[PDB]
Amino acid sequence: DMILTEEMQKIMNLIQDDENNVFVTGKAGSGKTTFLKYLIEKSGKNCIVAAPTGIAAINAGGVTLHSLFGIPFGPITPYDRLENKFSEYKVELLLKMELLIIDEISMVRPDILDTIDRKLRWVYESDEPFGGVQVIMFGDLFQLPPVTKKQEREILSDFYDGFFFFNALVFKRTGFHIVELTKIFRQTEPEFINVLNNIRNYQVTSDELDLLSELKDRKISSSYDNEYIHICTHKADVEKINADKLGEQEIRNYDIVIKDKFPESSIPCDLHLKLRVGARVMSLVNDSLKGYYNGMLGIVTALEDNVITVRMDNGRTIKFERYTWSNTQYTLKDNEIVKEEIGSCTQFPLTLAWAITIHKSQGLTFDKIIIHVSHTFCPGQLYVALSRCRTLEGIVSDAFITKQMIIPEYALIDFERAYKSEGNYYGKR
Repeated sequence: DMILTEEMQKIMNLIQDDENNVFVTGKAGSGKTTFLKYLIEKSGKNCIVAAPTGIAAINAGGVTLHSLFGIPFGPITPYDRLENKFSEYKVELLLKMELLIIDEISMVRPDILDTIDRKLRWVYESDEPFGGVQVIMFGDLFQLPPVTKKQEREILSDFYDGFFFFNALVFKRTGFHIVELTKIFRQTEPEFINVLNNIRNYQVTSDELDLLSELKDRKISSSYDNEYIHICTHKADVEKINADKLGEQEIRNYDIVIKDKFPESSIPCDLHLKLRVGARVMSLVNDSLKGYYNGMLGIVTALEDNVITVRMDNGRTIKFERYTWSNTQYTLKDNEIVKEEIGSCTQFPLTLAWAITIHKSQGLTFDKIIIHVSHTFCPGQLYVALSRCRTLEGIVSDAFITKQMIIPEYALIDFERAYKSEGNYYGKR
């Protein structure tokens, strides 16, 4: 499958030198997911992939940071006492890890990175950052920030100049290169790219504000029988829409199947998938052979015990069977890091898709979207919502988009401009 770009090769060139840490970033559709898999195989190193959330871990074929390093969920200051209780086997593992890959890095709080630094220095009995382990970080820099609890904000604000990963104190003692994957190759047409970038950076023109007001359409935005997906801020709103459209007649239910050990928060699919013929659905996974991708939309045309038949918007009928997600953990075999499965969950990789939250839609793109506007958007939120459509022409809004909704996240903007202006590098050296 995978197209190797000059940017990807630049990352692989950088990684040759054990002393180079790297941040791999880029928008949805720029090949981060596939390139992550590639990088692991071609690294020639004992690699562990970790992520801040269970779903991200599952999908990257790795483990949560919390599981791996025994880190609690809540905020830890650099001087707080650390539970340094690793099993013997965990110590052996971490001492063989040459390369740590952290996926979804923008969802990693800076204290977490500092706790990882501290624990690895403890394990390696070393003063070098991260115990001398090479670190690669992956993620869309402009993925929507995790919601900060006011107590977290209280705790961490004393030490950190911001609530992003790059604010970690360890970056006073080490640093990293940045390479942005900028291909995507089909998100492409000039007016739209410029609009999105200007929204991201809070420099929209009057003409662009006019462009945005033209997205309002009461008729389309109030219909649930077009091929438009409704993009909402809140989970409850989405649940109400999907439930109302589903109805209560001729509903089939399919329960998730759990085998052995599976964390609650790693479950990436519906627990109880309720469907009817005619239901609007989205694929949750990529399958080359059957020909569907994550985010692909369609209509349920049959419901059987072991097969759900769907007519995709591209007109093709696909037989969906249950998919198995494996919960793996890393171990050692003959001096190498390998994975072993310790549990799994099995479910049809489909979910109702009349509506989707802005959060669950991250990393996806659609042909036709309805943005449900809010007067309480967060920084970056409008940007992320609009970037869920492949074209400007495919977007409608339920109310007029105004400059009030165009809220920049300057911490992120300024970070990008910082590393770009300093040789695509951030931190010490």
